[PDB]
Amino acid sequence: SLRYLRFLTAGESHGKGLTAILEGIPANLPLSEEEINHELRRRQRGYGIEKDTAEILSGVRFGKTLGSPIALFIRNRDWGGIKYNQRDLRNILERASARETAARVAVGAVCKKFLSEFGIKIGSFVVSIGQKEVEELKDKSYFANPEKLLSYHEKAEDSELRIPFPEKDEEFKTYIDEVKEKGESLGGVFEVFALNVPPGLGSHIQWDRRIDGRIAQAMMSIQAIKGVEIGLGFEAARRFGSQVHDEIGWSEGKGYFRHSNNLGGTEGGITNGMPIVVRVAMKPIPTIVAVPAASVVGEAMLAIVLADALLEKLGGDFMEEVKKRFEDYVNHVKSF
Amino acid sequence: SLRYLRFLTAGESHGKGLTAILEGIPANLPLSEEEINHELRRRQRGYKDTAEILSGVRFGKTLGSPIALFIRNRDWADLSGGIKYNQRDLRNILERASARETAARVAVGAVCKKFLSEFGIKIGSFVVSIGQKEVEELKDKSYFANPEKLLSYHEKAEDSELRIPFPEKDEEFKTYIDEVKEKGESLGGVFEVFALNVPPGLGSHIQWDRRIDGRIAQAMMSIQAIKGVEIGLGFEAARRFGSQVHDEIGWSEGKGYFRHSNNLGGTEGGITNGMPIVVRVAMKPIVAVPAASVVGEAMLAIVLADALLEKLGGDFMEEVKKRFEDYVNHVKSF
Amino acid sequence: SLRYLRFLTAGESHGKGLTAILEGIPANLPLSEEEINHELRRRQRGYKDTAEILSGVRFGKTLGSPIALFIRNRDWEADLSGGIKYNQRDLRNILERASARETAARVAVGAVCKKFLSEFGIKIGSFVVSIGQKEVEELKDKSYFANPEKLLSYHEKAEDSELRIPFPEKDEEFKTYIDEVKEKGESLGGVFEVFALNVPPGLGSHIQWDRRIDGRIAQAMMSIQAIKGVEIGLGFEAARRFGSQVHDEIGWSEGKGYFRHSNNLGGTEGGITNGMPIVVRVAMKPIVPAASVVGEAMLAIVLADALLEKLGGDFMEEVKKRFEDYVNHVKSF
Amino acid sequence: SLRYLRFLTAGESHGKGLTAILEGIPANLPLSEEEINHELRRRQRGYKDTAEILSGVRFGKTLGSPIALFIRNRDWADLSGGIKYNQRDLRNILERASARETAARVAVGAVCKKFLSEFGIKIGSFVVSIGQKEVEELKDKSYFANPEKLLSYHEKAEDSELRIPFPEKDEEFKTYIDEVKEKGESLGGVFEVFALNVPPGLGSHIQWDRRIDGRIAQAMMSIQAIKGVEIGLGFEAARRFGSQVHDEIGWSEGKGYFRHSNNLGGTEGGITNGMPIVVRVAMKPIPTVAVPAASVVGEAMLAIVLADALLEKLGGDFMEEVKKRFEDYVNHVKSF
Repeated sequence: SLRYLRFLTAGESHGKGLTAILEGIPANLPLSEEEINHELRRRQRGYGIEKDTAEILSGVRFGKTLGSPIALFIRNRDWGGIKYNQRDLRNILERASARETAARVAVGAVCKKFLSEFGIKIGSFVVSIGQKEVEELKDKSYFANPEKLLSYHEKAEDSELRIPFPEKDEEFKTYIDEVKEKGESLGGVFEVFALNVPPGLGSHIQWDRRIDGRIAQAMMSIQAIKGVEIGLGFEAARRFGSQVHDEIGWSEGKGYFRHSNNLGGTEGGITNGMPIVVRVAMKPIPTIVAVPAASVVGEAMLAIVLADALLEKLGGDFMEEVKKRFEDYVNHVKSF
Repeated sequence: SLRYLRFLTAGESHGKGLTAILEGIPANLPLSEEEINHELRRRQRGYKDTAEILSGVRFGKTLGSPIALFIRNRDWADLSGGIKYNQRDLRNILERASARETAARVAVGAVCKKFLSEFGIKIGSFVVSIGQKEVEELKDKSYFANPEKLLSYHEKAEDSELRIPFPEKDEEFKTYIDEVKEKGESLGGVFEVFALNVPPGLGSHIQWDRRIDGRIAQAMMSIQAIKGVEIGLGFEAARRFGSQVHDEIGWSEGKGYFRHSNNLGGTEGGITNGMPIVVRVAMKPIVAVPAASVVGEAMLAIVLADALLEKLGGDFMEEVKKRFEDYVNHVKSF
Repeated sequence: SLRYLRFLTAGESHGKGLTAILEGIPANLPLSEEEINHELRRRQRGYKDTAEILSGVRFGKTLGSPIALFIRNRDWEADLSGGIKYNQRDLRNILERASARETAARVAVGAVCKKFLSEFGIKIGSFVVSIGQKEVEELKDKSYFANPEKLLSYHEKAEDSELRIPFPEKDEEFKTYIDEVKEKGESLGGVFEVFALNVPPGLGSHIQWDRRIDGRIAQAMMSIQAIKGVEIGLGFEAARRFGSQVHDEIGWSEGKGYFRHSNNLGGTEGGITNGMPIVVRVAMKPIVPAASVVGEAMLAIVLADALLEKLGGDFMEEVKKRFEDYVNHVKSF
Repeated sequence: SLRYLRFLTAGESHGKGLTAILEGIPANLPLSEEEINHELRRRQRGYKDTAEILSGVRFGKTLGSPIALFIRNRDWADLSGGIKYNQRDLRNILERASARETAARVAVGAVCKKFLSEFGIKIGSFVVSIGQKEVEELKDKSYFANPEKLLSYHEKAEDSELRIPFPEKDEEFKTYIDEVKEKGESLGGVFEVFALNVPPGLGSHIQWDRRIDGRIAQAMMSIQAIKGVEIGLGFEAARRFGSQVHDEIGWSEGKGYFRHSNNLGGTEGGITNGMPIVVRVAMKPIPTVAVPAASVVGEAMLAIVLADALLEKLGGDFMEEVKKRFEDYVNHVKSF
């Protein structure tokens, strides 16, 4: 459950389409269908007219948000059972199917646009598919390196499997087919990150306000996701406090920061100022690798949580107002 | 957050005490302070604490009104929180962020456990690793589908000083801990929490925030020092073939639907499937993992009590239990 | 807000159309676009509108998933406070969403809740009680608040009235008066009453301020554009009379259980419904028949929410069975 | 209900006492038990209650954490509730339903009032009628647009044993009441609660549940015995012509944009307009004169709603932060 933003999605996999209504994004935010469609396209190319497109039904005029609810519709074009008493599990799968994640990505696309206005960037990349892992990423020191993270995301965009090293593509494509010929499905793991998130988002005062918990629900709620780690995660539970602890640093023109990021950008339920890093595990599908698409949905979920948490801290009804409060707050952080 | 129950905790680590208010538990539920104190003691034992019921209970039974609890303090997030709340006197945040707050959580959880027991639902847990030392016997997770095994591990854990399923290894672990403590070092750990006899159908796939897996993930990860959470096999499942993770569906007269394995941890597509709910939680170093496991039980009880009430609704046990029976028969007879 | 149901509406007055998403209605509830349009039309006559079901319904029945509706604004070919609030220099951006046109989406959502409610024998209706200084005299005495037959009858006649007044015969007196005031540079507001029949006792709760059914109905009604006043039962009049005068004496009978001899309380006691007709009086300031139709929708939403809150359930059969078990429990208490 | 603040109250009429937890009040707000007790006393005189702060306050200031309050119970409807919760002993319902619960609401309301005072927002009320007897001088509601008059009526009311704006009429009302008492009768009443210096922009028109009027209506109508609520003129406005109801808009250099009258009650289109917020509340006869006490609870409820709406608009975790945003916003208002 979000604290500031509100949204609902609807639609069955084989129905007229998917509908979503997002409320809470401030007024005067430049927003276009192309920005939304771009994200929908990344998710589509993650499974391996046909292109998903969203039509804005309200909330936007002359390229800017009005401040009113934003409604989107995604045509399908190709146009549980016990709990709801549905003998035909089709009615259950229709709505359950990962088809619904497309609406999540559309809502997330709006949140990403909102976040970018504050210089906040979200990205991701696959680190393992089946038993084959991206060995270059076993050392997690890059969790504290914005340039590297961004670098890996950029390369993932040039990968048919969204892996940080496209050259490895052919190699991975081999292992995959080598497995799909044995009538076997594959799972995977990806990492999602957010850069330039100021310290102070989320809160330690109540269990449900902790940023980590919120991130956890958003990620684990994605279909097929069975595991989630913030930063080092389970590996951190096997190490010594000293080999996990992120050393605190400070500078005159920068304020406080950390020398490493094993915590994944959060400390005691609140963001660190360091990159937010989340590791997500997707179990093998059914029985067309889906981990790449999953990672794109992961970015959408993280953008929703962060946009929500940022608005919770800043408040505001129009961009000029929110941006001013962000600037004052960041100034307060730097000089603390 | 929750979908049916509502609660809030308050109090600083070194203040007068911890306060908690829980709303939504049906009326006529036998409840006593000992049942609460029992859980509070298990928490401290994992590293004197009692709770006084201030309202919501009369003649040993809930009135259906809000239940207020107070845990008197006998001895009467840092930095980021300091920046966040403009608190120069850092102790102002550390005070509320302290794991002492988890005591109020366990207090609330205790009431939820009692509620759940009325339906035969049992919650338990045990530590599987501390630092680099793991309980090798528990390496194979086949026991995720075995209610008897899970329960026995919990029971034995209650006799372990570190809540490990094999008390005879306490010295082997204690030596390791004392050893790491010899140096200037702290340790984290990993525990598994489970719920038995939970009916399929809890939670929902209709909306991302209603899926039971996300709700379990938030509750668990909201616990102090927790940095990782898995439902069932977890990250391990992500590395296997589809056929090695799949929990084949089985059915028999009377027993109804069930699964031959539980790599999924008791949930499928955002809803409980009838199998034991199993959650793996990773705690980073700050020893404290045993107390964390107890807190994990409380969080799981709260999420499940909430999910059960969301499905059944009702204002008094008699009413809620009748609905449970009809639903269960509906499940089997499906 | 709501305790079980969840919904959101969107759309600008002159945009492409109105959108709404409703979540929480049980599966297997018969639902058609015609049942929705029926209400949408009643709303317009209060001053075409057609709703397309985009999801949640298959083979005429609800799937249990979210129900999305779209009301296409076919001719697609206040202000200051919102302008300041949202930094909207062009106040049209505030007007487009604030417009009473938005109420159509609320009526569409309400229509679904009405159908859900009807599956339980619960009926929702309304009628106009006054417009300007002209009030319906025959209804001065509020004794009919405890008479389901009368309330239902007044609603029926209203359905034949151009201004939804409970006495079609008075249509001309009202229309004439309206034209007179309209002949001048003036506009009128009005009062209407909304009721719900066959609602069981126990809906809502007294344990927490935000769960009391009276506060929930009040927000729903007052949220309607131009509504400045709301009362449950006698309302402000009850505040003027003596205790013994407003008090609804409790009655009981073998084959009917507990009930009340009068309904000055409007079907609510201490935060809970008491079994009597739920009656709400609503005041709309100048610039009412259409508003009364919106009032029905809002009361349907709140009651459907309160019903599901008490019963739970994911499919009609399940809910209806818990209903019967609950009602029997009430009678034999 | 609320969108920013969160709180819960608990306790039975004759139990050990009343408990409450309020979350969301910013850090560094001066707060003492006497500020709370003062409000608790006003309530008692409306028919020594004292609250004990158990957390959320250190050195006279809020820490930013949840605020817990306990109100001792020294002495340490029913049917519908008895049926709903299957309680054969109707004393189990009366104990919680009892207007005794309002004491907890007033304690919560006190903290909110203090918060609101930091911004110059003032909340008050006064009784306008008891039984068939109403304060004639208040028949004309033109004083809704007069901050000074309203405040005056409230101060005068504080000198009345029936919180009526005209203390001289006390004996007059006392007798009338006494006469009604003789023939074994109970009386209801009508009071008006106002809020001064509230800026335009609180609440929203974008979604039904965000509109300020609706939020005020639930808060008020949720008070025991309340059967009616009006914002401004109310039902009387429904009986008037548009021109004799609408508040014409005026503009000036200072405090730009204002209204010439306040028939609307300080809200329009679901948003506060800067004018005084005025609510008229009707309380039925209890059971088969508590209207003065009811007015004090009405104040607490309006304060909670407004503090929540103000926080919703401003956001913020500490007072210095919230105050600058308020200043900036008001600056935006005056120059719009």
